[PDB]
Amino acid sequence: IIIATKNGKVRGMQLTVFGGTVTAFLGIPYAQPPLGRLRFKKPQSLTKWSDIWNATKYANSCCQNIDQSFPGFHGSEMWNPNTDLSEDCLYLNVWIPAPKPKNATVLIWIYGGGFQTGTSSLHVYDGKFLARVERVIVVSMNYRVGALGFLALPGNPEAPGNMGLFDQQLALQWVQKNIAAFGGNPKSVTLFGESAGAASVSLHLLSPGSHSLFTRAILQSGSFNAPWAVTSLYEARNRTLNLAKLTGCSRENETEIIKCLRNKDPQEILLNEAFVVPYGTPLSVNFGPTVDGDFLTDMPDILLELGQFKKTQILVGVNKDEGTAFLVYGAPGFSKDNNSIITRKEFQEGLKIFFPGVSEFGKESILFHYTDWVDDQRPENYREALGDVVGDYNFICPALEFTKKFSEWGNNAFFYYFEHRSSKLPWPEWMGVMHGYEIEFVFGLPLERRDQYTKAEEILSRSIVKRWANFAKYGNPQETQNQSTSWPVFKSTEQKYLTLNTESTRIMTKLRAQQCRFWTSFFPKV
Ligand SMILES: *[C@@H]1O[C@H](CO[C@@H]2O[C@@H](C)[C@@H](O)[C@@H](O)[C@@H]2O)[C@@H](O[C@@H]2O[C@H](CO)[C@@H](O)[C@H](O)[C@H]2NC(C)=O)[C@H](O)[C@H]1NC(C)=O
Ligand SMILES: *[C@@H]1O[C@H](CO[C@@H]2O[C@@H](C)[C@@H](O)[C@@H](O)[C@@H]2O)[C@@H](O[C@@H]2O[C@H](CO)[C@@H](O)[C@H](O)[C@H]2NC(C)=O)[C@H](O)[C@H]1NC(C)=O
Ligand SMILES: CCCC[NH2+][C@@H](Cc1c[nH]c2ccccc12)C(=O)NCCC1CCCCCC1
Ligand SMILES: *[C@@H]1O[C@H](CO[C@@H]2O[C@@H](C)[C@@H](O)[C@@H](O)[C@@H]2O)[C@@H](O)[C@H](O)[C@H]1NC(C)=O
Ligand SMILES: *[C@@H]1O[C@H](CO)[C@@H](O)[C@H](O)[C@H]1NC(C)=O
Ligand SMILES: *[C@@H]1O[C@H](CO)[C@@H](O)[C@H](O)[C@H]1NC(C)=O
Ligand SMILES: *[C@@H]1O[C@H](CO)[C@@H](O)[C@H](O)[C@H]1NC(C)=O
Repeated sequence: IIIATKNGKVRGMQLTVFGGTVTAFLGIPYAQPPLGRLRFKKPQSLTKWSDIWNATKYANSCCQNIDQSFPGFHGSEMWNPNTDLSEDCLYLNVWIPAPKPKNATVLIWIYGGGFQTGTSSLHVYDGKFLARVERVIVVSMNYRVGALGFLALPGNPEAPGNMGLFDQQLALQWVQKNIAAFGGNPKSVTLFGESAGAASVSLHLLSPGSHSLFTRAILQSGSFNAPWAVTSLYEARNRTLNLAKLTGCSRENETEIIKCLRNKDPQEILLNEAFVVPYGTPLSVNFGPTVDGDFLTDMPDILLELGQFKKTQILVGVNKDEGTAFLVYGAPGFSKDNNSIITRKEFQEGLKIFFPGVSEFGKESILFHYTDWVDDQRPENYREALGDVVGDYNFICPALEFTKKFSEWGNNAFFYYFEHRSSKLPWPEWMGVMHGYEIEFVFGLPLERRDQYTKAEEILSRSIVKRWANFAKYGNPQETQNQSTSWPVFKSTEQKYLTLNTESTRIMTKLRAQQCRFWTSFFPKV
């Protein structure tokens, strides 16, 4: 119940899971609270305590704007913070099997949310099922988001950028120093994350400071080369300066700008985040990772291309309908409450929403490549084309290109295509297999028979959980016992991938080949 860590004792709590027990330590601090003069700085190391820290409830979530697009609606509100917001939010959680394991492999979760939102306490990130079923240790941390986590004046230690990535890194360090006391093996640590959390995982593969802090990596629906994931230094300074003007903090001393921003209340900073860009989209990442010369030593596309990254195994994948969720956050003619049949002209207006700074030629080229119909008279043609545009550009083609370029330097990579739509999905059926809705299967929520998933979903989640655990423990995402399809390595020539669904698991090749040639080779030119 009580574990001695290098900064003090912590008390956990026992949970009953599937006729067994899991010990949970919720809300262990891993850094000094980044308050006052510490706002916008890299996280500082923790000073010891002599009490017993009671880690028996989730801690505060980091300050963030909330999704208010659909009040009362579970599909959006399940992603909203479920603990108090506070700048005092640098805490982590640990789930361990009971009895205490001897040398357990460790899975560290990094949540997503566009680098502007998210928290480790969400129901769909509950690590107790993985600890119970696979006898791994699960760790998750809160990290700063939005301008409080990623505001940048590159070079200036008062606001250097990437602070939220250094939060993640300091939690990785905490696991290295402390997890053996919990029965974990610090030499067998796998990072996993989704969307911006997966982009974060991919940046830890690039950052020399993270290379000794983990073993292997899992990237669900994200990678740093996605178009939303990295902010240019030009964009970053324009956005910091715009925030200053919107808050009355414009100065000529850049350090004086930061000191003035340090006296604003968190809510004043949050209120102005959306407006630091002239044209926002549903995928806007107003404050995100930058090339800071510290966490990130060079433009990450260069590092990837030239093989400058941790050499290890990776597991990467995407969902069938990544793009559909974003359509109801601004595209005309779309609604979660009807079937969103749109016209050609609405499609064209939708491209303006999603590609505001793109030339007319660029937008025509998207239309040309996505509107060559198998049948001109299917009413859902344009609705489905816009979702695929958004998903292929923002998630699928960057994930495949990351996997290709990473595998070219000699490491085993495994790619999946998740195509099962949750029987409980609160969003409409036209949105299909949405962004974020593989997470509950990875965390084993359908293994709880009391919670209304189908039997086929229980079996799918059980197999995914085993494959993820075998990847973390052994570097190989096989399910070896139940006559399962073998998961081949992804190589840049054959490009084999595994489909995940309740019916038939299949080996396929060259996912989205035609679409990704457009996005990866042509579209970056316009
Ligand atoms: C870089 O920032 C300038 C300034 O942005 C404006 O002021 C901010 C405080 C915020 O309120 C933004 O929403 C404003 O747009 C941008 O310049 C503006 O650009 C728009 C359209 O491009 C134009 O209508 C405004 O008149 C411009 N305002 C000024 C003062 O020049 C600029 O577009 C931003 N982006 C880039 C890439 O430079
Ligand atoms: C699907 O709904 C959208 C959104 O309209 C809102 O939601 C509806 C469910 C209903 O409550 C409406 O009263 C709401 O306004 C519809 O888009 C609207 O379409 C009308 C006419 O084309 C137009 O007046 C609005 O500007 C549109 N809203 C936008 C673009 O945001 C859409 O027409 C509906 N589609 C179908 C097939 O029913
Ligand atoms: C301040 C509240 C949210 C801030 N607006 C953006 C920020 C953002 C969140 N995830 C992102 C991935 C890439 C780029 C940006 C983002 C936004 O929510 N888009 C819609 C997200 C949907 C939610 C409904 C169903 C779940 C799928 C994801
Ligand atoms: C830490 O917790 C100690 C014991 O708390 C026990 O567990 C919690 C969940 C409650 O059920 C409580 O009634 C139990 O006794 C306390 O004795 C101690 O004061 C706590 N420390 C602080 C700083 O609050
Ligand atoms: C855990 O395993 C590692 C190798 O992965 C080994 O070096 C270490 O000594 C082990 N610790 C134990 C068994 O306590
Ligand atoms: C103002 O800028 C100078 C460098 O131009 C810097 O040394 C100084 O610290 C800044 N002012 C304050 C109060 O920090
Ligand atoms: C393998 O199949 C059995 C049923 O024969 C099932 O109970 C078990 O959970 C399966 N294991 C995995 C890892 O899927």
